[PDB]
Amino acid sequence: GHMNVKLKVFHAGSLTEPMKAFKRAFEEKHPNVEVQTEAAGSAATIRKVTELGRKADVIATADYTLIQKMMYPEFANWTIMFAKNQIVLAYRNDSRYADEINSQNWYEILKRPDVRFGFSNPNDDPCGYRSLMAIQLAELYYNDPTIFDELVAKNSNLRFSEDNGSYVLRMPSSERIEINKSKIMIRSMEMELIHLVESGELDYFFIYKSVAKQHGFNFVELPVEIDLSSPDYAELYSKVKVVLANGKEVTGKPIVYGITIPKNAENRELAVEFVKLVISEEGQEILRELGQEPLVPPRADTAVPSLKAMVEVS
Ligand code: MOO
Ligand SMILES: [Mg+2]
Repeated sequence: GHMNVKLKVFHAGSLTEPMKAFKRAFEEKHPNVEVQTEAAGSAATIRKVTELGRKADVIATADYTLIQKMMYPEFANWTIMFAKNQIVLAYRNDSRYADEINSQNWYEILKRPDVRFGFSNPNDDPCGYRSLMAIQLAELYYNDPTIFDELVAKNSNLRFSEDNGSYVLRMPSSERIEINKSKIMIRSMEMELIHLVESGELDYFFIYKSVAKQHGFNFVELPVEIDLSSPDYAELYSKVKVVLANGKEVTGKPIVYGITIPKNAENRELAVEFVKLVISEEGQEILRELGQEPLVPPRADTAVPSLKAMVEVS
């Protein structure tokens, strides 16, 4: 009824567990509000607003740059950066060769004929493009130009090209992506890969460390030089770029999650309160307790007057 406001929050799949907690905390403080959350790969999440005509009060992505590239200036005009993450290679203890995989031999294990691994669709999800970026960055770190070629290029129509030191991968439209089902499985968002690994269909999957911890997966920590986790290695991460099917270019960058309130949000006032919760000490703790490092202090890419005291604007 008129005493039941619905705050619509569309978010990155990897924010599914934190969002359950933000929803419960928010509703405890606003008993007449139902936070309606929906998970999807970040680019698909943004398209709900930018292409499907749906209205969301809050958009949260796993890569803040997608808000900038896909929503400015028609649907948003600021982004707050509030959390970080790290790419790892996760598995079950009964996954093929789980007893022998480690940080030094991970790519050789994935190269074994009977081993199947997964990553999400780069056109829809940052985890997916980040997975390909990490594998290509591995060629530089391990000084082995064939790692991406053997793992991905020979099992799909996805290929990195070199252009004066940097490498670029141009994505086919999603409908034209070709995958060798004998080695790889892909899904629209990384969270969808979880059940494939749990059922035994996949042995390993590239995923965020926070999600691996939340879902009880073991994992190999990849070198900081390739795992996109540290601001201090931004110069190395920038050596790889992926051009999504929608034409937007994403460059390897330290993983930083973004949140915004779309310009056409129906319940802006409540959305401001929700964003405040996410970047408050309470929200930082919710993230930390769920195995995801919050960005402290939160930052904004431009002035955000309604939240000036909560953010650092450079
Ligand atoms: O936007 Mo994801 O958390 O890389 O589904
Ligand atoms: Mg190569």
